Amino acid sequence: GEFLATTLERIEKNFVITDPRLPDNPIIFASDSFLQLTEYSREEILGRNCRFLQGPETDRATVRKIRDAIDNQTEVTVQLINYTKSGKKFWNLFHLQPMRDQKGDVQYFIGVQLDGTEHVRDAAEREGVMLIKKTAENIDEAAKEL
Ligand SMILES: *[C@@]12=NC3=[C]C([C])=C([C])[C]=C3N([C][C]([O])[C]([O])[C]([O])[C]OP([O])([O])=O)C1=NC(=O)[N]C2=O
Repeated sequence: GEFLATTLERIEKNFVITDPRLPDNPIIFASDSFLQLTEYSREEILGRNCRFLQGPETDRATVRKIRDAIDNQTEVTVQLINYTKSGKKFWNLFHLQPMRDQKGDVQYFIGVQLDGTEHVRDAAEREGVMLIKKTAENIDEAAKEL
C-alpha cells in the first residue's frame, strides 16, 4: 500500500521517529514492527502524534512523564498501557530519547516500544530496558544522516 517502508523502517525493531519541527511532534518514520504491533498501516500513522495509542486505562500520570521529558529534551523510560487499532490492550515499555545533530540541537525524537502482556519488574524490566536502550542507540546511528 502507501508509504512503502524505507530501509530504516525495515530495521527489525519496534520504533518510530518524530520531527518536533513539524505542528504537534508527529511520527515521520514508523518501523514495520510498529505497524504490526499497532495494527495501523503506515499511511494511518504518519503525520500523527503517537498519543493516538493511548486509551481509557492509560495512566495519565505516566503520559505526563513523557510530556515533561520531551519538553526538557531528555530521555525517559516508562511503562504504560497502549491500544491497537482494534482496541486490544498492551503494555508498552517505552524509551524516548532525542537525536541530536552535529551542533547538538535536537533534530528528531526516537521512540522504542517493547510490547508486553503485563507491567514488568526486576529481571524482565532490566532485560527489556537493556533491549530498548540498545535499540535506541542503534537508531540514533541509523537516523543520524536522514
Ligand atoms: C508513543 N511513542 C512516542 C515516540 C516518540 C518518539 C515520541 C516523541 C512520543 C511518543 N509518544 C508520546 C506522545 O506522542 C506524547 O508525547 C505524550 O502523549 C505526551 O504528550 P501529550 O501532549 O499527549 O500530553 C508515545 N505515546 C504512546 O502512548 N505510545 C508510544 O509508543
